[PDB]
Amino acid sequence: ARHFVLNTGAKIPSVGLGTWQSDPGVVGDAVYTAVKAGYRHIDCAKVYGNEKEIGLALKKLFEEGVVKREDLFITSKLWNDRHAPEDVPEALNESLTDLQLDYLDLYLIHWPFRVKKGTNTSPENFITPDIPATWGAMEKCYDAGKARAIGVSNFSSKKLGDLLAVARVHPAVDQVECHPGWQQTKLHNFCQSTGVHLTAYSPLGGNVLKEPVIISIAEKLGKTPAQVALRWNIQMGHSVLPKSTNEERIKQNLDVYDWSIPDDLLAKFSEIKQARLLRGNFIVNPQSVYKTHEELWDGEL
Amino acid sequence: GMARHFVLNTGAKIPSVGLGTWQSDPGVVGDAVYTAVKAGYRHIDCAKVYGNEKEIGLALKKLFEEGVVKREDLFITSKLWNDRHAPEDVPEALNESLTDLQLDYLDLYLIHWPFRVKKGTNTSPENFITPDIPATWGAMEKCYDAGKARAIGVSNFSSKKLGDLLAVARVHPAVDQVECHPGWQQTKLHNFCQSTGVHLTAYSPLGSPGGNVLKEPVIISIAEKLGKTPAQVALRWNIQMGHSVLPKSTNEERIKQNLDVYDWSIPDDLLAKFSEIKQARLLRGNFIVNPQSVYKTHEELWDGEL
Ligand SMILES: [Co+2]
Repeated sequence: ARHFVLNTGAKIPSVGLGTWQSDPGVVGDAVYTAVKAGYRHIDCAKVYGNEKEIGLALKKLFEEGVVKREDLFITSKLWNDRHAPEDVPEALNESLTDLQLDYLDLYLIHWPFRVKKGTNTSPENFITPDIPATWGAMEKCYDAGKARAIGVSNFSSKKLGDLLAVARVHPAVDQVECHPGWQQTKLHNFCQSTGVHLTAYSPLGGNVLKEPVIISIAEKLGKTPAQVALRWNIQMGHSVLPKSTNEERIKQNLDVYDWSIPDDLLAKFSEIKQARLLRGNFIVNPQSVYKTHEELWDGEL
Repeated sequence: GMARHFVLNTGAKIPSVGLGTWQSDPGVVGDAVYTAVKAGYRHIDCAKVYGNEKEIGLALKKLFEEGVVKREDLFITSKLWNDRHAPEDVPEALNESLTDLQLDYLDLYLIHWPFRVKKGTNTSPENFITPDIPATWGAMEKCYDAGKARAIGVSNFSSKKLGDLLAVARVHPAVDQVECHPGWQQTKLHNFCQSTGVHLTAYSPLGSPGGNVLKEPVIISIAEKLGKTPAQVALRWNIQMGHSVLPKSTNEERIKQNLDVYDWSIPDDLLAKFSEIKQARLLRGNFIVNPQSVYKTHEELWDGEL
């Protein structure tokens, strides 16, 4: 245990560093610290604006010889305003330019949601998605070698299946919120049935680490609650993207490999009440194709 | 060419008109197969459940021996019946079909229904076994890998069930063969098949006279205006929508008329009038809707396409 195998044959390291929009230098320093600590997987997104900063940190690691390019798994994501087929490869080339990379290991449709190119999330900018057309352009990016794998994020079982039905190249990954407070059992089983890998974002939830079931298991096994929450996801077969900028916790978040949650304690995760934390309010709207949260998540709520 | 063939997702060509076979009395179907191929049919559609594959195989042997046609010129389909869905039973059923047809390969092999009973039993509740379509499909895929079925597909699958299978399959179903005719136009599944690259073969393309599709006023009027028979109009409609058709005609003259569906067309204004024909599914699947079936309602079987 340290990798999962994608439907392309490629290995995805089971722990990656989740990134987000932060003050200058914060994410670049975290990426450097994480890779030095042993991380081999960095998850990015163009909408965070910080790909240039991450690219400088990767360049620093390469130049110091900490790792080589082929040692790392680098993900980024296509934002909602670049869904038009002609815009997809251009957006990927911008992410590659900023990361100073020749290819991504994984490129994801960030949301099943579309706005006009160059506009913000506001109802005058909403365009009905055409996921098959966007995917056809993702496939060309994959065929061209610019993305070793292509996938999606925030896709329900239903929307993932709708895409699998029309695709030539199967989505390799569905990256979704997943943690002991939102265990995604339906989508997990569906991903197993289709060979799609589930990557858990927000794997630490932060009330989730306060759950008595997690604190108790942590005490019994001599691990932190975060390590228990991360290990739970890995034992379910999911990669995880903990976000942290503290060197000590970055290193602890990696120690999730050589110990296991025993069956008796694993059973207790069914006692944790379930709630989706990132509900997607920003794209649920009377003028959105998703007028309710149930429409966006297809009942997975 | 001008829709004389359609291209499957395997790249193989399927002739757009084939002879639909059925369960008859000895000799009938073999004669029709011989007569159809002599008249120009290049596509013969069979099913093991009808028990007549040996008779069809003798007609094909006679066609090959007389030099009317070679094996490579014909597109031959058969189907896996509901009692052979167990993965061990799938290749054995295909080999029985091949043995009876006296063929080394089928051009197309279909799951006949999304439904399963114990091997060798009839459709009664005591014999039902919950389907495992992905597992059955996995065994179909092995037959495909081995070249015994050059294409594999399904029959009587709703858009939802076809989509559910497409999402797990390594080899995509090449065909969904369904009832489709002017009285049951299958617009939802037609659109879905286009979206997924699955070919739609229309069975009962004349509405099964042996009905009333051929007596619809819209069809009669279009037929008069185009100088063709109501049957030719019905068949041309399906072909113009991009579907193959499997008429069951045994009469030699109607068999030959069924091939005259290519050098003329239905104009855009008359095509629009097909919307006026009342819609009703004729093969409703009553035999597998049951309190003990996975399909408690007809709506569950057809996923709303009713
Ligand atoms: Co596929």
